[PDB]
Amino acid sequence: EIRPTIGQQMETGDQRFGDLVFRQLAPNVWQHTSYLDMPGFGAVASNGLIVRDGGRVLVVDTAWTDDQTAQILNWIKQEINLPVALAVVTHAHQDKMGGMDALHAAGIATYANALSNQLAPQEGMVAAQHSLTFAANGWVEPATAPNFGPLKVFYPGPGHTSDNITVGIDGTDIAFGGCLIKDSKAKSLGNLGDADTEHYAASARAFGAAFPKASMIVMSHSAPDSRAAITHTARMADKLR
Ligand SMILES: COc1cccc(OC)c1C(=O)N[C@H](C(=O)O)[C@@H]1N[C@@H](C(=O)O)C(C)(C)S1
Ligand SMILES: [Zn+2]
Ligand SMILES: [Zn+2]
Repeated sequence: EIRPTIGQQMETGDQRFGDLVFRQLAPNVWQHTSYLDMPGFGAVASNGLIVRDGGRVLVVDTAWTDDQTAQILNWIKQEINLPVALAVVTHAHQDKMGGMDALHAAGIATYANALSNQLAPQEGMVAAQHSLTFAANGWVEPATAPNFGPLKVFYPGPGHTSDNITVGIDGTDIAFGGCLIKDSKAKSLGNLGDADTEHYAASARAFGAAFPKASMIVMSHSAPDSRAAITHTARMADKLR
């Protein structure tokens, strides 16, 4: 089994498939986990989501690479056997957008914050094919997110990056914080190289308030946690100001 240097370990309830791990979170929701080997350091796990919505599947975040992302699509075909309608990617970093070309080669419609698409070329990424825009309170403009089914996209403000977005899964008690949110026992906020240290705490709290009844908080580099992940992340971020 895969034992990453950074990221949750494999536990009961995880399925290894190729180089990835998949974990069912709800009857219609799975977490995908992929690993980037860094020289001298070992593997860094990154998580995203797969959601079944009737006769189609929706994806949140790519894997770190195109080949890993193709493996996610192969898991979906094996385990669910339904077409992927769209993917939402949650900011212009490799862990979230590194596999765009695999989605595009598969014919999957891709969506990201307009700002992520504008930043992608600067970050060594390929832009999504569609841009999401947001209201002044963070909620996505619905005409930009057509036919998103249960995915409720919210821009919480600058934090981990200026472009980070989050996704609630309507009809469940799950919300996805991506790299913005760290787990309740984390010692650090991760890579702050692109972060907005002034606004981070408010942005973490705004994610909590956008999805006030989400009890299972999914994030990029830890196992799903309680809402203490949100509150702890904000408390860490209070120290940055
Ligand atoms: C353009 O992106 C990259 C290029 C090369 C290597 C990378 O990660 C090792 C990445 C890249 O995607 N870096 C991200 C980032 O900088 O936020 C990752 N997310 C961080 C986080 O959630 O705190 C991390 C797990 C410490 S690294
Ligand atoms: Zn990032
Ligand atoms: Zn990350």
